[PDB]
Amino acid sequence: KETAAAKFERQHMDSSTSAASSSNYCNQMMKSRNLTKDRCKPVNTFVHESLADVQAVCSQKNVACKNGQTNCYQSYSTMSITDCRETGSSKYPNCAYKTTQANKHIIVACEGNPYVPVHFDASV
Ligand SMILES: [Cl-]
Ligand SMILES: [Cl-]
Ligand SMILES: [Ir+4]
Ligand SMILES: [Ir+4]
Ligand SMILES: [Ir+4]
Ligand SMILES: [Ir+4]
Ligand SMILES: [Ir+4]
Ligand SMILES: [O]
Repeated sequence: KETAAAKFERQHMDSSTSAASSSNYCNQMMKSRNLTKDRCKPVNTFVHESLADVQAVCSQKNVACKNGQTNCYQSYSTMSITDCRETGSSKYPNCAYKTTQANKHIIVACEGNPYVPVHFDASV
């Protein structure tokens, strides 16, 4: 089975490029990272920072997760990200996305030993 931590890297980590280079990006990346398999996943975010920078967030600002748990962490600095958001006309299996680059703080849920990101909660 895929670990939660590896799933986070697959769904949210793209260190290779520093900033989007779009409008292709979300369409190819959602596809290539297996996020258009079961459904068109409506929203997803990719983080354009080193794995180490993102992992470090687990020891930064402790905040409440959206689901009411306490194991979420907000990055002290903003990070280069890309929000992928399905279009109104997107129909499975041909999943269509709008690519939006931004620099924002990320919020991630962390667990396990080692204590690493396992879910992307939000950006702010
Ligand atoms: Cl496996
Ligand atoms: Cl800010
Ligand atoms: Ir396995
Ligand atoms: Ir890619
Ligand atoms: Ir800020
Ligand atoms: Ir996710
Ligand atoms: Ir979880
Ligand atoms: O910030």
